[PDB]
Amino acid sequence: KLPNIVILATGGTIAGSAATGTQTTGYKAGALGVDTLINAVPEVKKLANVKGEQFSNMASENMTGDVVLKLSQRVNELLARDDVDGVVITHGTDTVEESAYFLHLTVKSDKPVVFVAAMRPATAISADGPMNLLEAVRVAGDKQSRGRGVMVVINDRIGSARYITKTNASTLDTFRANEEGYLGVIIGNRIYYQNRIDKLHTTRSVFDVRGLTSLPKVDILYGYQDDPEYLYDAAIQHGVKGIVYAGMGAGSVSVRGIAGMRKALEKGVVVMRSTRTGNGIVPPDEELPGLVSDSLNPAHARILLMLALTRTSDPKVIQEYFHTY
Amino acid sequence: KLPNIVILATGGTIAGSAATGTQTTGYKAGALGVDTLINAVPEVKKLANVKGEQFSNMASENMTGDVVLKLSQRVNELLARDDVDGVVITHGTDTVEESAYFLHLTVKSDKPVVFVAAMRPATAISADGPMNLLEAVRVAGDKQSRGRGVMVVINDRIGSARYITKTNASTLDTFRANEEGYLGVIIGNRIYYQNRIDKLHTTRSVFDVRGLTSLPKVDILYGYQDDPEYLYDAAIQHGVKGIVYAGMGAGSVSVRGIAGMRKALEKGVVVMRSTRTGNGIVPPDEELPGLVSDSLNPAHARILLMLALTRTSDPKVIQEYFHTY
Amino acid sequence: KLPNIVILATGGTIAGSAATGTQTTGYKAGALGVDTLINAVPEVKKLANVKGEQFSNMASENMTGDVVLKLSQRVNELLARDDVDGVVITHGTDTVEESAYFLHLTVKSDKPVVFVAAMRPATAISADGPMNLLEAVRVAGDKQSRGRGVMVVINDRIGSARYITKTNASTLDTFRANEEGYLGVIIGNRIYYQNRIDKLHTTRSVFDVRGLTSLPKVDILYGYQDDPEYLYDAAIQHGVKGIVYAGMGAGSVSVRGIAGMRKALEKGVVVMRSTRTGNGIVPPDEELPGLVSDSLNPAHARILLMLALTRTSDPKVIQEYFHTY
Amino acid sequence: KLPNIVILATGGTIAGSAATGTQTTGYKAGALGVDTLINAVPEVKKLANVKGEQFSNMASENMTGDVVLKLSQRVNELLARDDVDGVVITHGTDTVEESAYFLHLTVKSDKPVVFVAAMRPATAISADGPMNLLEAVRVAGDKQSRGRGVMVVINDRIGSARYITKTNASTLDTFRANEEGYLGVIIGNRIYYQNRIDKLHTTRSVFDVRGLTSLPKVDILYGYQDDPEYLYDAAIQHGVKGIVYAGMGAGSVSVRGIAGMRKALEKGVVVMRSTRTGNGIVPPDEELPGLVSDSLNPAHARILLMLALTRTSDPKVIQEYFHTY
Repeated sequence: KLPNIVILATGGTIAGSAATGTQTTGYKAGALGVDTLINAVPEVKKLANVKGEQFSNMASENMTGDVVLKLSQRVNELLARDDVDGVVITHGTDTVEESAYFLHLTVKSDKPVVFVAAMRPATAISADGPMNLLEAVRVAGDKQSRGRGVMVVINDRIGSARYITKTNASTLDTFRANEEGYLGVIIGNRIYYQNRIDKLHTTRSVFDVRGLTSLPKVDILYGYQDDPEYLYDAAIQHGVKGIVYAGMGAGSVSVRGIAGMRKALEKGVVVMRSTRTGNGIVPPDEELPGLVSDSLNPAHARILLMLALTRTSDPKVIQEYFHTY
Repeated sequence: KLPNIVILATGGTIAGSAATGTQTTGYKAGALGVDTLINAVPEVKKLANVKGEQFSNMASENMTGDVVLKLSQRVNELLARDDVDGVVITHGTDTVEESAYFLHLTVKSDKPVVFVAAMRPATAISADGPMNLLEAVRVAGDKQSRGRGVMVVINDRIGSARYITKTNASTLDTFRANEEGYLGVIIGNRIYYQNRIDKLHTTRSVFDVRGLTSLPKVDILYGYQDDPEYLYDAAIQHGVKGIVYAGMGAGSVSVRGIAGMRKALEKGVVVMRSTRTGNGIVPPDEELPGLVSDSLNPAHARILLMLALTRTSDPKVIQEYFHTY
Repeated sequence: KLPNIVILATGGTIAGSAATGTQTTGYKAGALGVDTLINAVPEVKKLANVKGEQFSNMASENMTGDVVLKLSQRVNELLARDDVDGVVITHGTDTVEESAYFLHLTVKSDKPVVFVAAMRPATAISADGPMNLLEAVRVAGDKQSRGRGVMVVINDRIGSARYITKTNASTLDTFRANEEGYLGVIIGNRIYYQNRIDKLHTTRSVFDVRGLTSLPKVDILYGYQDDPEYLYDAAIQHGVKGIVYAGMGAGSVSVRGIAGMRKALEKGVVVMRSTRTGNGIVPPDEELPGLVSDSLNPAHARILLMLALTRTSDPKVIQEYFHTY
Repeated sequence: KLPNIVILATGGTIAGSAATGTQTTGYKAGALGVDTLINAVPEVKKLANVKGEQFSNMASENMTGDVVLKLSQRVNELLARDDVDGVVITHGTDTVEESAYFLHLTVKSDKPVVFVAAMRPATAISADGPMNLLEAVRVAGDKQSRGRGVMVVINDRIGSARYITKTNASTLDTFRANEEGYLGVIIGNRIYYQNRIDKLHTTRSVFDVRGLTSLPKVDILYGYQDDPEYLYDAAIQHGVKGIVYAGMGAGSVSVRGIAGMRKALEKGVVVMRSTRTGNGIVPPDEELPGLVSDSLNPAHARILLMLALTRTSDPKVIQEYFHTY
């Protein structure tokens, strides 16, 4: 009795095409339909009773929070059904970490939710998408995969949505969680589970988004030498509810950034200090403005802050979410 | 006879002094004088005849291009002297990669220039700065260190300014070049040189800023889901000469970012597409606006773009610099 | 109020003294007593009521299974007391992964057991041992630390005994688990727990060795081009019960190694195929002789095989241990 | 007008075949002929005028020094011809680091020598070998690739034979040089050169192995708790000329290992202390027996020690080879 798996397609390079097999840059993402992906790796049909559903077909640099919200709602609907055992979501690599972390916080099920992506288009020589998709279906259909939070499967690895990130612009092995590792790996058609994330997610999460149609506006500002105050002013003037700061080092702030953050706080904007570095802990520091992002990178911090702002604007409550989610 | 090494101090956590040995976060960077750093490691007198000079005493999140330019000019003056064999620059960790890469491009000497920094303040239990400084003096004084480009020495490693970056907010081992490795290591009081960088630098660089007192203004804008067009408008309106884009994946651009970039281009602003990921190549793509950053991360790309704009506004010339520096 | 923590000292570089602060590669491991370690970082007394006990004082390349057996027995006796909340074990770095994984399998308590070590001797400039010890006491005394399996704390990281390994001969940051990450990190005097290991250990382990005064003999043989049959013959002749093979790639075997493994199997030895590579899965392959090590590296595989052989010689039972511990 | 490249085939998983696309473990390495590999990627004919030559067809765990000698001799012959611009050598992954380093030391040419391999067989879903082979031909035919030492090309990366190693049993991204990085990368059909290795190789090497048909015998012994003296005795009795020790930590030796090494030294065996850890420097230590391996891992140390012994048994000369090659 095969597991029943929905393959929910959103686009991405995994569905991308170019004229020739040697073109691995500058191709069209989000060009092929979900059934074409399935039928390119028909071994998936040995692992599961699969059903393709075309949710969207875009390059992931164009994925937007209002669309991710709809995606989360659709996945929750699917997983409430007795005839669905898990869902695989085909997505672009550029922003999978954002979409996956959003669903990690908002899907109220222990059934597997497995994002899958590809760094080479479907037409490329040695395209990675076929094996990635096979692995993702294997993970989604395995009873041992339940209760693990949302996963991102690619290049034989299983990453937690909370930790995994695209670390390299262009390589197949780009998805890594340097300090936290992988939840598991898939080698020789077998899953090896290594870790369970020690954070709240899915069925233990407070972030209910049923019925919503919009999310709080959050922008991300970079930290660097000579960083300007005017970008703070511009964000404030355009109505942001939060600013995530991709800070120098451990969320450190220049005199110009401090002035911009104090203006934001005066206007009721929540300021969250993360890091541009790529990894590690931004620790509390009562001498600096704003909250701190724990080990969340800027992209992830923005997603959690948007969701936090659906429930509260209390900085103490938001800070505790950042230490527990 | 021993080498003659100038220790040119700019501040940083290496010169920071907290109230207790356990405080490693929330201390004051840039408090101790250069001679106090030297006198904490009097072993240095066995490696070199050292002289301290106090250039500045600031936390590196406050280092600015106008000041970095002065630092480069002062180092050029020092290295023009026959009685100086190399220079060690004590600096904060947060923006050492920016200052070091600027000097890498503008120092007109083959004599060693070694930036050194610390992740723990000088007061801390197991502070790293004492050993880092001893290692940096050993590197700067070794004849085999000549002609290597500017170096960053910390935690037993020798990094090229072009590749090294602070990858972790808070750990001792934060400086890494994941794809390019270290130029060398220092183990057991001995230097092991591994690589020479295959890029132009120092005495083979066209960038000369000895007749300047400031650099062209360049800002950095992040890429993420829902990234706003208005931050492009704000940069344009505040007189930027260049914009570096810390892009999704391989410099990929949303419909909003493309509209922003096209406005910038129409105003004569140079747009340079880098990556937020942390590593790897942004490849050319004629269907997208702007130039591409090769393997330069956003912080490094901004430094090179500022220097490029002192010489040309021809995008073909600038693009070639980004492939060769 | 404060937790009661026993510091059980075995030796190591953390207890080493050299003649100068620059000696980092020629000093003596296992020279200072436990109260000298404690009184050198007296800040531990603010985290715990600490009591030092001198178990041994040796360099860890000389640690032996018979002594590890006694260490495990003593830790079990300490943790059986109601007045002991946790134990920190000071140990050498070279074989901490072996001792720690043994206790991970044999300690019948959920109270924390934290191994700590140092890469520089106690006399070194920027010695790492003081901070590592302070961190280890913090981890051992935190209620959140219970039930995590045995831990190795060093360089601000908390590694599981099952995954952590010494990856570099000589650096402070040598302990890593590349594919599995860290259980947690210690930054700014705060613990950040990231993962729980998804394997059996401690109170859920079958490997009780209380009462033993000896262990099964298990040797490790390397795989390489031209590897010889005669080392298998020698091991058999000297009474091994098991051989761990540090194999080429995924436990792959030359014609000579296969001949040696077949002789061992003929002579009643259990053969376990691991990998020399450093990481990853050795998958089943029924066209090759012997068992497979899953993601256990050679040093860890030897420990598990030795303990397995106190309970069984059944290959199916042993193979399932390797997939679950 | 195109470069002339010989594809010299030796076997490996790149030439492997299985009965289904999902079998990625347990397959037959060295099953397919070189022209089958070429014909799978006729795109190569746009990069180069290629000619296949079948040297051998074996799994690389079975590659032996006598055969590597013949490989080096053949490559030297090919590169002496005006009508050969470079050579691509198809090889198994398990021991490519050994064969490649041997040729790095013995091929007296600046023309590119590029080893290529695959982690999945040619029949696998998302097999890596087609793109790896195209990339290797691109590298071998580019003028910019001359004088770089022997290279290993796989997974978009260009590794030096002296630094690259198989770090994972089973993943596509297994070849890494953690401390030294890659010489270059291949992205979007373009080569990005990053580093030149700062070591002696190829045209500057003293290791002349013309007329030789065999090499001095060198075995590798592991270091671990309870390591036995009798394996040294066995190696001595079997006539080894060298022993490479894959030591605990920084080549550290137990009381038993010391006794074994002193027996070996008394019989005129050269003892070379490397590390089992995976990375880094084994520093000199006059209180321990034998020589030290610098940053060479055990597999590379054995290759260099064998070749060293074709010139001398003087331990000070051999030590200097280990610091310079």
